Amino acid sequence: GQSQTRVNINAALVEDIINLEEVNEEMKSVIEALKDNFNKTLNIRTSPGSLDKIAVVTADGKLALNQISQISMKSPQLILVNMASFPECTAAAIKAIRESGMNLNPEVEGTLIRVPIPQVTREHREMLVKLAKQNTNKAKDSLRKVRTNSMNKLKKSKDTVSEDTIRLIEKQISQMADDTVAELDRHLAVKTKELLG
RNA sequence: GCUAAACCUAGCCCCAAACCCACUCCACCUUACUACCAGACAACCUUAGCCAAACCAUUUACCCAAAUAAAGUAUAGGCGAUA
RNA sequence: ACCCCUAUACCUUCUGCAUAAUGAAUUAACUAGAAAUAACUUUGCAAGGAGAGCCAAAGCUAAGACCCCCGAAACCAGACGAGCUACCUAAGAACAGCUAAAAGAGCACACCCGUCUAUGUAGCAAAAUAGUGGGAAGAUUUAUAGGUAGAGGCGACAAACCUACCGAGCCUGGUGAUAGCUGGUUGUCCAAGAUAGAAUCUUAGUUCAACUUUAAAUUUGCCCACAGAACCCUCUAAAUCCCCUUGUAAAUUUAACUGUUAGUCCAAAGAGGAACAGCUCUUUGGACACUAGGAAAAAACCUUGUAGAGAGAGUAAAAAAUUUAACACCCAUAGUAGGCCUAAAAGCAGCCACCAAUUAAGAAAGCGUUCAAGCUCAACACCCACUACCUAAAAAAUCCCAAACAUAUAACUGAACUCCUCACACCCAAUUGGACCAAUCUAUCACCCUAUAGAAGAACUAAUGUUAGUAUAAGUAACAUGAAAACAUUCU
RNA sequence: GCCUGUUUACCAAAAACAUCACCUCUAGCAUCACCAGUAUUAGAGGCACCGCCUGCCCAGUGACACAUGUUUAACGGCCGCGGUACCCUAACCGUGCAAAGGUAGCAUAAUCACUUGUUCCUUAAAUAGGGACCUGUAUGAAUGGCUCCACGAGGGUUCAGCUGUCUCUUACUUUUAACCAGUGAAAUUGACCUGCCCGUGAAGAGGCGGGCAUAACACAGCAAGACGAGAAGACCCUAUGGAGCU
RNA sequence: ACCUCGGAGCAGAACCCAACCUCCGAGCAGUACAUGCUAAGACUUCACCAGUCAAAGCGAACCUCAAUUGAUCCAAUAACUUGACCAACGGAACAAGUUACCCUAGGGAUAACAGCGCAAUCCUAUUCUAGAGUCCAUAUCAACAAUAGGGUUUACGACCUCGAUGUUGGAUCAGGACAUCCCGAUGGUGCAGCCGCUAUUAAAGGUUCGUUUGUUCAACGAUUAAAGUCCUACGUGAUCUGAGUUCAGACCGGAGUAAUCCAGGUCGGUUUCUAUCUACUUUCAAAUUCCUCCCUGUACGAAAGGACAAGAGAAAUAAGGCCUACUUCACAAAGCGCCUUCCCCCGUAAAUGAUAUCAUCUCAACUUAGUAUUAUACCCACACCCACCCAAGAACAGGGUU
Ligand SMILES: *O=P([O])([O])[C][P@@]([O])(OP([O])(=O)O[C][C]1O[C](N2[C]=NC3=C2N=C([N])[N]C3=O)[C]([O])[C]1[O])=O*
Ligand SMILES: [Mg+2]
Ligand SMILES: [Mg+2]
Ligand SMILES: [Mg+2]
Ligand SMILES: [Mg+2]
Ligand SMILES: [Mg+2]
Ligand SMILES: [Mg+2]
Ligand SMILES: [Mg+2]
Ligand SMILES: [Mg+2]
Ligand SMILES: [Mg+2]
Ligand SMILES: [Mg+2]
Ligand SMILES: [Mg+2]
Ligand SMILES: [Mg+2]
Ligand SMILES: [Mg+2]
Ligand SMILES: [Mg+2]
Ligand SMILES: [Mg+2]
Ligand SMILES: [Mg+2]
Ligand SMILES: [Mg+2]
Ligand SMILES: [Mg+2]
Ligand SMILES: [Mg+2]
Ligand SMILES: [Mg+2]
Ligand SMILES: [Mg+2]
Ligand SMILES: [Mg+2]
Ligand SMILES: [Mg+2]
Ligand SMILES: [Mg+2]
Ligand SMILES: [Mg+2]
Ligand SMILES: [Mg+2]
Ligand SMILES: [Mg+2]
Ligand SMILES: [Mg+2]
Ligand SMILES: [Mg+2]
Ligand SMILES: [Mg+2]
Ligand SMILES: [Mg+2]
Ligand SMILES: [Mg+2]
Ligand SMILES: [Mg+2]
Ligand SMILES: [Mg+2]
Ligand SMILES: [Mg+2]
Ligand SMILES: [Mg+2]
Ligand SMILES: [Mg+2]
Ligand SMILES: [Mg+2]
Ligand SMILES: [Mg+2]
Ligand SMILES: [Mg+2]
Ligand SMILES: [Mg+2]
Ligand SMILES: [Mg+2]
Ligand SMILES: [Mg+2]
Ligand SMILES: [Mg+2]
Ligand SMILES: [Mg+2]
Ligand SMILES: [Mg+2]
Ligand SMILES: [Mg+2]
Ligand SMILES: [Mg+2]
Ligand SMILES: [Mg+2]
Ligand SMILES: [Mg+2]
Ligand SMILES: [Mg+2]
Ligand SMILES: [Mg+2]
Ligand SMILES: [Mg+2]
Ligand SMILES: [Mg+2]
Ligand SMILES: [Mg+2]
Ligand SMILES: [Mg+2]
Ligand SMILES: [Mg+2]
Ligand SMILES: [Mg+2]
Ligand SMILES: [Mg+2]
Ligand SMILES: [Mg+2]
Ligand SMILES: [Mg+2]
Ligand SMILES: [Mg+2]
Ligand SMILES: [Mg+2]
Ligand SMILES: [Mg+2]
Ligand SMILES: [Mg+2]
Ligand SMILES: [Mg+2]
Repeated sequence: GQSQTRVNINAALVEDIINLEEVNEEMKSVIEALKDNFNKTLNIRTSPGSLDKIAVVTADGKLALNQISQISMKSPQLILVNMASFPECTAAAIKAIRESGMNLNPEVEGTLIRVPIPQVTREHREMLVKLAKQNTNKAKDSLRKVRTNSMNKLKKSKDTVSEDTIRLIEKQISQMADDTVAELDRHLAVKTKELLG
């Protein structure tokens, strides 16, 4: 039982058209985005700051949840969503809040929408683990999109150069993507262990 | 000592000289070796290519009037291999 | 006879083969250097030679001597093929039984095909057998005859079939096609004999250079001493060129040719790489592809070269030495719980200061304390071994690897090197030069097998070479005949 | 893949080829084919019954018209950047290019890779299988797109049934096999009087170096080695060597 | 990527010298028109072709630069002269792509698998004490560095092999190394006990069954004392499989006008050998491991929790045998059935005592744990042999025939 690695390339002939630092910076940006989604949304407490998700289609186009109205703080077991007496907006927010990933249990009675959430020591933790897994899958999808963009750029820049250099660059991009996948899996496992601990 | 080994002579080759052959009886172009019946149609045509030019694309002696010489000369030829 | 000491079969391709790189079971027979211009030698004649033609400022004529074999996929021309198979034409034949819904329907025989498995693989068979399968009244199968043929035929397109091997059939002919590629290239002995590169549809080849070989003319050839061979920045080496003597004996030029020109290791100066490789590329030198001795067997490391017999001798190179860590005994009272800073920080959290009491102890060098307290060390008192040659070792896979020996005087052993008696041409790849030579025929001799000359189908340990004989595998794989009997018959 | 059927005789029977259905193009015609036929016909083709459909383009090529044209069920093609409100998307706007900018449908597929895409069912365990989502940045409509009746020696998954496939093999018969009697091959063979360990060597030794072992000889098995035998590697490279095809 | 020419370094002081070695440049330009004609002697890019300098002489006034370039034939012209990025630049007058339908002659001169050389990469062991570990370098880890060892992996070289070294996994059989996963025995601990961490010694024995992917790798389920690493031509295909991976058919996406192709996916796709030589074909035997009860609910703690040691009993695997029960079966052979199975192993822990009058376990002389063995069980009768039988057996051999 013994693992194995590879090597790494760094020269100017590659930088003459494709910079290997831009893909690393984009991967680090995706890492930071996932870390922000983990440490900003739902951790242990609901928090009024976790309502920054995505809304449904309103007048052809999806918007946010906090930029439309405002979220105030009153009691630790109630989240009042005061708005501006708009008809379709309340129903849109109720529909966009209901199948999120965390069980909000909303009670709408006209304008004031309260979100009371107690504390569950098992089901809520499992729902949070599932939401973190969905966020990790979204980060993986974004990483795959970045990988496809980089591969399209490398395919656009390969006709006037040898095939060995293109193969080495493809192998290095695959190694970077594998390292990013390993880091995403490590973060997901740490978050799951913290939630189920 | 067994298997074995050995033989000369049938014939053949290259020339000279000289021009050379073919129904005993019957059968033999239809399914040849078939004795015996009505659409008769009928042949005349530049060789090519391998190969050499170190590839290959024009090109490359072979052609049927005795010898020797002129002479491998005049000539021809991606004026080149070569003729 | 064996036992004892020595010894890594041959050819070919290679830098290098015992290589586990190729070829070969053996025997007999057969099977591979054909020729010109120009040069050399020997005659003849001679400013002329020649038996017309042609050459000629010593030439002309004659003779001798000299340039291999087998092997492709391919191309073209003309014949021969549809008795197998692809399709078509003519006139035929076959399809039990059941359910039949009516049917390019269902189960299922005969028949056609061949999904899967197993046996077989020089087998029964150059495509089978046994089981299991699809179709089986149709776009079915099949008996006979005919037709479409290769720059093509045919094709429900598999680039499928066209007489067992069709990306283009087979036979004959051009054809002894060609091949820079592989393999082979047959008597004895002797001598000389290792190459800077350039060009190239060219790096698997060739030409010219370089080396080598033969035959000639001529005189200088090599080693070398004073002198000498710009510079500039920082250094600037081992060295190199020219070169009188001197030891030497070779060098230059002319004529005619082949062959080498796909190389390795070591020492040194370098470049690339990893200041890696039995790694790649230059330069200087050496060795090998040539004998022998040594380092275990070993190409390139050391000694050594010119050839034989000897049951003589002196020698060259030639045997690896190291074994390692001890350490001190004793005594610690005090201004003072030095000041600052710190809740506290007392010799030892952080700084400034580091004075000073007793014959001796630093305003504290290591710990230790939350702060203190306790442990030492630096200092007397006390005797005083040395109080230190610094450090500098490790494990892989079948089984360690000659046996051993610390103590009778430095010498001995050890080659194809050298000497000794004798005779001496008698140990390199490709290539070149030379002296001989068996069989055969012819001219003349010879007459129990030879001689002088001319000639050539003129020599086989080797080409998965051809034919024939016999071995090894091997007396091996494999192959047979149902039983009794009166040999009338009977039984399974 | 609609079905029956057809094919690589001798390693591939299939999802491949054909097939009824649909569509495009060509042709106004007499004696040897097509045809002793005449535009509801004949030939050259694509696709593949049926059911719903088959979106846009003649810029280029080709074809037809020679009136700059007509033709895509002809060859073929169906966009790019930025501003876009707390999140992936965005209705929207600005802008360039074009012939048009992928329409309906379906969808991680037999569909480059990322890919074990995400999720539910199935198993104790599911990179296997089935149902849902679409960044399919290389899906998509006679290069036909999508459902469906029947069928398939086509390719995958699976409930129940019990079968030596297995846990774990055992017994019996025949063939085979060993001996006896008869006949009697083939590949292979440099010569061999043909051992083991370590090391060396053209780098993997029965033949070399150092040790060990060692009377001769039949017969039956096994396959670790002889870099084992058949086929001058079929993979890689060279040849101013061939051939097929476009 | 490059193909021709020039300058510098490698190449330091006559000449020369390569590299897919390191840097610059060139395919021109500018001024006179004697940039006229002839002619000794020389240099020469290692050949040749080309290229370079030039005394004197006839005439006439009183050349810069470094490369700056192109042979023959042929064509234009009355002539003198002229004509190519013939740049593949010593230059064919004019010719591309694909072949997995492929063929031939060769090459280990040259690749893919193996072996071999190296160790860039990888792994491991020691040295210094930064820094973690509350203080505390060394219970444990280890930053920058240093010294060595190994040849699992990825690469490098092309040294044997292309007149063929069969290639990945899996099955059977395993041999070996220890750098030890478990069973044995010790030192230390940030060791109160159970679990643990680290180090030394120890290779006699063992190291599971299943789902998915063809997998070796990898994820998961249930276990176990453990489900160890590595080598053996990434062990073993003349013992077996071909699941993928190395053809000919075909489909999808893409590239290409097309043939055709993809280190893209998928369905299908012939595994031939009668053993000549070496080696071998019962070594006759001295097995391991888990679990249950007692101790004990004790030692230990504050409680939870919780041991060693001694003893007893049951098992599992492995080896060697057997047919009385059961079972396949039946005057036999077998397991699913039954019986038996016995010695250690050395790293340290301690007395006396010098070198060094203390002390000190001793590569000081010496004394203990400390050596199981100089182990015992099998088997060991030289010839009656036609023939018959046999629990003996291929033939042979062996036993009985009273
Ligand atoms: O409240 P509690 O949680 O139950 C503590 P408790 O019950 O302790 P107790 O009395 O149950 O004791 C526990 C064990 O102690 C044993 N014991 C008591 N007396 C004696 C023993 N054991 C002896 N060996 N010897 C005695 O004399 C009991 O057996 C029990 O098991 O108070
Ligand atoms: Mg030719
Ligand atoms: Mg030639
Ligand atoms: Mg040798
Ligand atoms: Mg050869
Ligand atoms: Mg060689
Ligand atoms: Mg040999
Ligand atoms: Mg060879
Ligand atoms: Mg042979
Ligand atoms: Mg016929
Ligand atoms: Mg029918
Ligand atoms: Mg039927
Ligand atoms: Mg047909
Ligand atoms: Mg086809
Ligand atoms: Mg020839
Ligand atoms: Mg000589
Ligand atoms: Mg060549
Ligand atoms: Mg070398
Ligand atoms: Mg104190
Ligand atoms: Mg001597
Ligand atoms: Mg001598
Ligand atoms: Mg002859
Ligand atoms: Mg002869
Ligand atoms: Mg002979
Ligand atoms: Mg042979
Ligand atoms: Mg022969
Ligand atoms: Mg017999
Ligand atoms: Mg035999
Ligand atoms: Mg037999
Ligand atoms: Mg019979
Ligand atoms: Mg079908
Ligand atoms: Mg077939
Ligand atoms: Mg057929
Ligand atoms: Mg078949
Ligand atoms: Mg079809
Ligand atoms: Mg359309
Ligand atoms: Mg895909
Ligand atoms: Mg399965
Ligand atoms: Mg069918
Ligand atoms: Mg060896
Ligand atoms: Mg041998
Ligand atoms: Mg072989
Ligand atoms: Mg060959
Ligand atoms: Mg060439
Ligand atoms: Mg050619
Ligand atoms: Mg040709
Ligand atoms: Mg042809
Ligand atoms: Mg010269
Ligand atoms: Mg002058
Ligand atoms: Mg050229
Ligand atoms: Mg050139
Ligand atoms: Mg194909
Ligand atoms: Mg094909
Ligand atoms: Mg070949
Ligand atoms: Mg080689
Ligand atoms: Mg290798
Ligand atoms: Mg610290
Ligand atoms: Mg080399
Ligand atoms: Mg080979
Ligand atoms: Mg061989
Ligand atoms: Mg150990
Ligand atoms: Mg293997
Ligand atoms: Mg084998
Ligand atoms: Mg099949
Ligand atoms: Mg086999
Ligand atoms: Mg042998
Ligand atoms: Mg208790």
